[PDB]
Amino acid sequence: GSAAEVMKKYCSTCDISFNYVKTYLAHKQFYCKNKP
Ligand SMILES: [Zn+2]
Repeated sequence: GSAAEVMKKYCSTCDISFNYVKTYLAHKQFYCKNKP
């Protein structure tokens, strides 16, 4: 068994998911609340 576990469509820090990858992109861009 490989310990891959993929999930590039869910911002754990925000606690949300996005079916569309484009959403996750635009999210981490300037939509995410991951302020410095
Ligand atoms: Zn986020």
